[PDB]
Amino acid sequence: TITYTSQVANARLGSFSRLLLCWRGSIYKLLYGEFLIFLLCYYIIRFIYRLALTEEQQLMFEKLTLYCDSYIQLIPISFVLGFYVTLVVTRWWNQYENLPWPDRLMSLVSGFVEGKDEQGRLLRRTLIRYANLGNVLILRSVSTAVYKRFPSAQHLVQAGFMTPAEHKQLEKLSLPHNMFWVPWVWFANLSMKAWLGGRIRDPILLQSLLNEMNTLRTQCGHLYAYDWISIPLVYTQVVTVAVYSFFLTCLVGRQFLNPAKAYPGHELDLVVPVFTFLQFFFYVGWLKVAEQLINPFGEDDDDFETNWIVDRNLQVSLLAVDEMHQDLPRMEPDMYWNKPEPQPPYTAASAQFRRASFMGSTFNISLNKEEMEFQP
Amino acid sequence: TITYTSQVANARLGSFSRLLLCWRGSIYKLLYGEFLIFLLCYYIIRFIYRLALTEEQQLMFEKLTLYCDSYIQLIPISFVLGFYVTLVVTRWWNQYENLPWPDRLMSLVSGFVEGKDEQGRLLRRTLIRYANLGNVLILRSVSTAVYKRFPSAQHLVQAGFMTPAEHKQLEKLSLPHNMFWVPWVWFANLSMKAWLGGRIRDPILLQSLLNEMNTLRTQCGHLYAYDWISIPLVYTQVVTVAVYSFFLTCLVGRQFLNPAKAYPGHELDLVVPVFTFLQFFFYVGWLKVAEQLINPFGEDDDDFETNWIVDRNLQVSLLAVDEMHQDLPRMEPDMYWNKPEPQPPYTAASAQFRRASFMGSTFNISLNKEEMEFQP
Amino acid sequence: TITYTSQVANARLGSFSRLLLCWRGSIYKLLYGEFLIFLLCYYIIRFIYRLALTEEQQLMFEKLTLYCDSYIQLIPISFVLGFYVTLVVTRWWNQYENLPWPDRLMSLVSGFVEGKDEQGRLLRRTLIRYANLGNVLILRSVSTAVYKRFPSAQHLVQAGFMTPAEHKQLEKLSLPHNMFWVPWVWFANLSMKAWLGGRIRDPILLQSLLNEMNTLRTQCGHLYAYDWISIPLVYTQVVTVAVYSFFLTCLVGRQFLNPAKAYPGHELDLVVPVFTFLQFFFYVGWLKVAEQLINPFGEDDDDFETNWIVDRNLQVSLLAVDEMHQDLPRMEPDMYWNKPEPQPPYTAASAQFRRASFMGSTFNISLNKEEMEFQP
Amino acid sequence: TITYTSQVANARLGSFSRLLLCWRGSIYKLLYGEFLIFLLCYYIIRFIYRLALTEEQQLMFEKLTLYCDSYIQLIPISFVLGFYVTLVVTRWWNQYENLPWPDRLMSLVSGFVEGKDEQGRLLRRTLIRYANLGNVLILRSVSTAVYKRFPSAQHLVQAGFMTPAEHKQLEKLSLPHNMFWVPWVWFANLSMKAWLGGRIRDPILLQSLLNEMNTLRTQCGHLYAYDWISIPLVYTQVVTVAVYSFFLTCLVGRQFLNPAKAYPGHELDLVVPVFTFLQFFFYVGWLKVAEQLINPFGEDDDDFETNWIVDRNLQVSLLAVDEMHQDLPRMEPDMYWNKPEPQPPYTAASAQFRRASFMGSTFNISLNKEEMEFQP
Amino acid sequence: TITYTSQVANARLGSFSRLLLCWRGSIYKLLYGEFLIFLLCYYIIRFIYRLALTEEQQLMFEKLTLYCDSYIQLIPISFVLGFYVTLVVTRWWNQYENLPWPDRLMSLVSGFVEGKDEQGRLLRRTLIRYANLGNVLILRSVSTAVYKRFPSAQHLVQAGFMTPAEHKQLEKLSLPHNMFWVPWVWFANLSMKAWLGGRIRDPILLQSLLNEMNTLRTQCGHLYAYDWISIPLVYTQVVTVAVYSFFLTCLVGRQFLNPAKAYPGHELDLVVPVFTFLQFFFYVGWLKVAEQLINPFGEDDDDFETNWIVDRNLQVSLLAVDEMHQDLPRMEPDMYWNKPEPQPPYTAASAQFRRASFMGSTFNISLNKEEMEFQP
Ligand SMILES: [Ca+2]
Ligand SMILES: [Ca+2]
Ligand SMILES: [Ca+2]
Ligand SMILES: [Ca+2]
Ligand SMILES: [Ca+2]
Ligand SMILES: [Cl-]
Repeated sequence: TITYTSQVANARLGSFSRLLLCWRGSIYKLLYGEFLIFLLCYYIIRFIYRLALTEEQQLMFEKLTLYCDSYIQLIPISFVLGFYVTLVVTRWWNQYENLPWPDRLMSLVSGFVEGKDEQGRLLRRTLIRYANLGNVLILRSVSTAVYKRFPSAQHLVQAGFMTPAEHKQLEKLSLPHNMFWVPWVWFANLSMKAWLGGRIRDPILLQSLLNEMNTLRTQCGHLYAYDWISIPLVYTQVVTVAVYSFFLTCLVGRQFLNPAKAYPGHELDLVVPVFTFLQFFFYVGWLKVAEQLINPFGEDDDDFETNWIVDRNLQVSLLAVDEMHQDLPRMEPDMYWNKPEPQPPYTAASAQFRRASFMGSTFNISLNKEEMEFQP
Repeated sequence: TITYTSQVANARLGSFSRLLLCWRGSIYKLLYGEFLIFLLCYYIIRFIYRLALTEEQQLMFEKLTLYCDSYIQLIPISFVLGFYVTLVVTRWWNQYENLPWPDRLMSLVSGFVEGKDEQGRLLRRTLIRYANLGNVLILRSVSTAVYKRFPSAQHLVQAGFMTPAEHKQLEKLSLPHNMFWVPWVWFANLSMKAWLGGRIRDPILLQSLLNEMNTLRTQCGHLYAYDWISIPLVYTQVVTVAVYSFFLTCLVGRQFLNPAKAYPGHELDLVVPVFTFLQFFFYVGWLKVAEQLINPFGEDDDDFETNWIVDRNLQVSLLAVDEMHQDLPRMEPDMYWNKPEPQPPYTAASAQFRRASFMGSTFNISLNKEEMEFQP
Repeated sequence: TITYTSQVANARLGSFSRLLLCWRGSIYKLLYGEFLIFLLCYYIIRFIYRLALTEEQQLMFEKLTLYCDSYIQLIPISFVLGFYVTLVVTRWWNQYENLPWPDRLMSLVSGFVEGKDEQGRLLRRTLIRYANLGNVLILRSVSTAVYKRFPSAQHLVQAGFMTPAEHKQLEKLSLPHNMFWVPWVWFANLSMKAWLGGRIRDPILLQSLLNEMNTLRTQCGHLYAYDWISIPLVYTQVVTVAVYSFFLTCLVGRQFLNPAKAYPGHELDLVVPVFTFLQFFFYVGWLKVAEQLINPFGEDDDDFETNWIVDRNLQVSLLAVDEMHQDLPRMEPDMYWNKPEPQPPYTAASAQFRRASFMGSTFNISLNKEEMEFQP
Repeated sequence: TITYTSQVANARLGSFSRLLLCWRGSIYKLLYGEFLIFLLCYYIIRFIYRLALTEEQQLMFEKLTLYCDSYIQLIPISFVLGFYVTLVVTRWWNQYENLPWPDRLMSLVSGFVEGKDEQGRLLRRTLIRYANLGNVLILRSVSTAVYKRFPSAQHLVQAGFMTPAEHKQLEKLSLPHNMFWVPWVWFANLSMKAWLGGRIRDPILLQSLLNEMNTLRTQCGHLYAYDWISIPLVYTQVVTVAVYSFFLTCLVGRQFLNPAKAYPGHELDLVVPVFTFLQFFFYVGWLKVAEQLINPFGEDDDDFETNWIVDRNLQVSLLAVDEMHQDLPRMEPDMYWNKPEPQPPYTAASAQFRRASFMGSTFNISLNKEEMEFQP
Repeated sequence: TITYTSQVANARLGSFSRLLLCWRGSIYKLLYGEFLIFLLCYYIIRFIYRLALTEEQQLMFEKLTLYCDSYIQLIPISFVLGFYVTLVVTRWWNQYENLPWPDRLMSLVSGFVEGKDEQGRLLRRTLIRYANLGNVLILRSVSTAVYKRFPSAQHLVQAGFMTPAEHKQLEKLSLPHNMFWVPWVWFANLSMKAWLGGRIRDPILLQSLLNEMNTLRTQCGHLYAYDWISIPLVYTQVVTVAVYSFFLTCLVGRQFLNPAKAYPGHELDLVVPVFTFLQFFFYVGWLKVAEQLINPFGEDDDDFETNWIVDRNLQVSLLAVDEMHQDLPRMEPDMYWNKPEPQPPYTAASAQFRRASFMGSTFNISLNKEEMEFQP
């Protein structure tokens, strides 16, 4: 993930211009190799046409170049790229929205599962660990970085996400499909045991716990679905064919013909086809947006930081359910204890942001005394 | 389903280029027959024009060819294809999202329905079997592969999805519509019996069970709706007419006229209309995306693997509710039992993915001492 | 509703081509009258130009024809049609999604409302009948077919949807607005009475019943809203003006001028403007998609089968709550009672659909022994 | 709101054509003034060019006219209008979806709050009145028609929406922001009092009441947000600039030059630029769609009928909670009491809508005896 | 936020025209600097071409100018701008929808947490303060204005949002990530303590409180996600490159060549390229829409008023939970106590908005006596 949110907080002069001076996650980094290949092919064709071809061969090549330049169209490519990239971006954000966060679940586990003794600690930690284990089980299934961190279940054991007993239990239950769903059954059964054992005081709290857990399960299932059901290969091939056919045609139709022939539009022979290179940057970068985002769990610069998410979730959830259980700051009257209309101060840098309340769009409507009188 | 997610994890050089070397689920496989027909017709027209037609007939055909090539437009076809294919893809993903998964339901059934005896096993298995039976009842209604697996209800009995008693009960209830809804009524009544019989301890657990079951019912109803309410036939015919009229026009307007006439744009007579073939690939593949996805429960390469889903759901749900009921791994203190800030290790291949936390876009804003002072 | 889902299960050769041989719900049926009018006007103009007009008049008409043919543009029409038809289709599917189904409600009513005696039967049947009565009350408000079936409330009484006592009660409550909401208040009060009377055992079951009922109410309210708040008339008039202005212009700009004048592009005088007719089919059918779908509760071929839905809902709901109440198939051990890994068989026609499980996109990643070692 | 749903029930001959004969909410009513201004300016320019300008001045004006007519483009205007109007229409429907309806809430209040005495009546009426008061408080904040009906809180008191005691309480709580949220706090506290006082029998019923109330609060907050957060002014100005620049250019580039000069495309001097007027109608009406819908709570013909909604909600909710409380029609066996397969009759006008059930797209698949045999 | 809702209530003559006379949040304010730079560069190029260049150099520059003007295309730029700006606007509204409001939570806290003594006041105030503290913690993480108001946690203490004890507790829990989640764990634990202490009477009320709190947590997490996961930098760079390449090309291709050469389209040498400036305004303002909205928590005119939201939320929530707890207006019979059909009056200015109820689109259908007869 490349974050530039702070750089575009305000619409300043050349706001998006400055973003052109970035390398990581940039268009240049993504398409420099393709551009080099295209440039080499273009100039190889130029040299062949200029030197190797004879007079009649050169005339044939010139006729071909005019014919090609006539057959270059940018409407269909723009249409297909726009629609396909819109789909890819929508799926990319949907895949982010299905990354599980244990925050709701950990708050419920910390509040509801009672006991400051070693049994209560163990129970809360085990429940939140089951949540985290399901999450990383799915993430290592779908993310190459997480997989490289945990290439086997024994790596999960060594990293503390799973205990040896849990690993043995998983081995016992082995089915010929992904076992990422098992920690949810474990969580449900352990929560039921906690309720029956008196650690959870009321069944409605148990229902809340299991509802949050099931929300996490639905998110992980959506992650699995996105990993499994790719965008149809035919659509991807169609957009790829459109782009690459356009630029294969450009390789010939954008050659600088010999000026002496004085063909229409070829009067001046510049060596560098600047507009064709700009079109390459535009269209191939538009395609590279999809190429990077189509699988957001790879290792691109703009792909999600799954390993950081795993680490943060583990730390935060364990802290929330273990150290923060029934550990509250002292409850004392606040600064506005007897202030009916609290007005927190503003700093010098923020005083300009003090605003009057918006009362509605009808507030300033003006009516006469006659207009405002109720009729019978 | 053709999965190429691992191949597009990163935006590598020619990432989408390599996908052009795939056959299953490919554009080539989908439109090779249509392309062969188009090619044969094009060259039949070419031979007729070149040999059969007389001088005046050839001049008439040339005038017709110019007139046709003038009347070929790619804006409306791109518009209609983009919108129609977007609709088809949206419905395709919506239909995936309505495939029922018993995972939430099976976790609840495993946790809440109590008893390790043969009655508890039977009750849990029967409930989850009712869920699975409703699912396959709808799937065999909407999926041709599942139907070919279970062409009759007796096949469901032979496959273990339904018992003979359940088959007799279904026959007793026969109405002149699809009976996929019956297992939900059965599930509700059996859950109520379990609660009244003491197997379910609290009515809120019963409400959770029935909420998950009703979610599954809503998904199955959406599957039925998508199977029943097709995209309006008029829209499909409109897009088909657009595409096929375009290429019928191309059959004449893209013929290579005799060079001796030296018509504008026909100076060089290549035999193969390469750009017209590229346009065929592009547009007809764009249409074939919709043709494949319009009914995602057929037998195309990219259609959903419904039979695998049925098998996996049966296995996983039965295991979850029967063997995993109150069968938990030993609960022991974890590796970070007294570690306030757990830091799971990284491998050599994944050390590069260790990241500092993103603290927010306002973290690095700089303010002077005067700026940060509160004003009265 | 015209269902062709089975015909497009697979992307076969000419899959959408075969759909051009359909009449019901087809483009031909929808626009043949408009096409006949357009054809008659076109040829009337042709005959007037060819016979009535004098030499100078013919020259003026030819200049007008060139001027018109120059002023024909297909970009704005495609834009507006695409956006407007997308909106219409979105609203069409939203209106389908708000058709109420009593399946969740009937399952809850069958399970929760207890008693096999005549009072329990009457209570369950009355509750589900209130649901069905609200549904048909709204449907006859919004659907012309349902209205033609039930043109008055006395027709509802004669058809069994409402009792004479309910009709009298509705008459007593008459307000100067649609009374489709009354059965929901009746349902709520009757459910409360059932709970207070001991027929519903716990208030959480009552909350479930009323939640499902309120979901149905929200759907019916959305149906009312779609019936009431039409797509803004100005937008519809704008799209209509675009289409009809385009083809009014075509009536003159697409006339076949006299060849002897040898105008550019008019060298050959074919009598039938085939491309203009194809454009008519395309654009007017695109508009007819919206014309058919703008009100999906009319009597078009592709409009919803509301009467069938009403009948099916009544039959299914009454059967579910009355005959299926606490009437379960015998609960016996299933075929996989002691089979840890059930494998339901495949038929000969379906053996090809047996698939190996997809384990995730990271499954086949390869790492060396050094790469997989945890670092300190 | 202009409702034409009944007029477009079926896709009849010239279905959208007849809608061109409507005045209220029409394109003509919306843009006749702008069209008159444009027409006057166009013909003023025509007269100036024809009479005032000298020969050299006329030649300069002709060169300018050709230059302008060359610089008129309809692609960007169509793009921006389509996207902007799509956004406006989406927000318009979202704003409708956030209009609060007390139907779910009034059903719950009627059912759950017990007591046929004057205290129960007062409690139910007060709760539903708090709901209605919150609704109109927000509506008069955002709707000009409702504001004109209730230009002050004393008008709310005189109209019966608020009591003098409630007005005094609101005055006591006055904060420098919109107070539309207060009735929700009142409702919550009154419901809690009713539960503690025994009028609400179980806390789960209280939770249902407050959930429905909070749904209404969320809708009212969304109404406030839409009133407050306008579509960014820059976007609106951009689309306005596009449209008006297009037609300012047309004012000169669409002038009829003197035929004697025989400029290309100006051979015939018709006085009325019919196509330019059609383009004006199309594009300016497309913009007027957004102009009307951008604030749907104004007083346009197609703006929402907020006053009717307020009146209907008050009447219906008071009737539902007061007169309909525990007032049910007599519960008697229905017409299909012992009819396992009820078949409500059809009228002569509706017999054509009797349909056979759709059994699924796989129903008619045919398989041989060999194909249907299970394999081991 | 620039609100112009009241100005566009009705579609009046020149409704959007008047919005062109606005400065704050306007296109002019956003792009005047870029326009000045573009104008200066354009006229520098003009002067160089007119004075510095020699005859042959001027001819070369003229050929270059024709070549450039030929290579200027507005289809791809419009496509990419439309799609990208649509994405930006969608994310902008989504980010507004995730701004937390404590209204549902404060109503629940006021109702459910009992006790008019100093302990009950303290408990309610502390809970709602935890909600507000979580909100501002996230807002100061994502909003530059809020950060400038609270550049440190000690500023939060000085402003009354946090107590010194809470600050010490936060310091104790410090992890190397954003700690905005801590107040939710605090809230959950304090609510559990209140329930165990008898201040919350039933666990279902506790479940309601925690559900509302968790909704707020989900909103704050979405705010964090939008702050962290920027729109992919490659997409932004692509759109920026498209726009700036277009106008860099215009800098040369839109120069006014010397009339004496009488080049096609350059007959008249006006000094000001008015259409190019209009295109600049259009396209660069379209881009500036995204530039302003890409981060809606900056300090642009149209960015959200986060500081006002924070202040209003604090004031309203404290008032709701402290002063409004069990403080209700006197409950007395309303004005329509015995009025079965209440009709609140209309004013003279609003009498025109009195409407008859819409009874449904099928109300006015006419049928004969034969048509309405049920058939057997
Ligand atoms: Ca990636
Ligand atoms: Ca398919
Ligand atoms: Ca219809
Ligand atoms: Ca309006
Ligand atoms: Ca901003
Ligand atoms: Cl609940």
